[PDB]
Amino acid sequence: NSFSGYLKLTDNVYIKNADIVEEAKKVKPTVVVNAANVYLKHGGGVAGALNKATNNAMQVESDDYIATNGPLKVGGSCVLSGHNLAKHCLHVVGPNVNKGEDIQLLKSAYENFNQHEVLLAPLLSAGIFGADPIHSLRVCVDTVRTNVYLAVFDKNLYDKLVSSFL
Repeated sequence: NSFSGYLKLTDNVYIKNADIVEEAKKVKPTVVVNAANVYLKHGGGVAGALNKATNNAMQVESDDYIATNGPLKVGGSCVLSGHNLAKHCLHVVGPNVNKGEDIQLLKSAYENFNQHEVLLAPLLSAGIFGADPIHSLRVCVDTVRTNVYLAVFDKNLYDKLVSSFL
């Protein structure tokens, strides 16, 4: 495939210092993962960046989804269009530690990845969701069995994740 420049961490987990939006635009993967909230309100972080890259089409689609189906659960997911970024977008809700949500739900969140053969993804519950990115990477490695290409925007965090990996 057309994923280039990744470091192999395990048989099935790869990592790169990259902007997920730029990666998606270049590769046009089958599935890109969004770091969603339960309301699919794509205001900030990865979600805000992905939505902006779709010219707000992702938000319009998401609002229709919520109006029909109601909010997601923490740990849950839905598959919507990938618009100009991918064939599909897997919107996955990791726990937000800043809201007091149970970090154990991070494992449930990553289990959604196992329904897809190849994914381009961020680290769940990192960034504005408040969890430790080292822990998120560990849960990813221990949970996901399909092929996952992780994009980490911050170079200092990328270097720390690689150099502390075990």
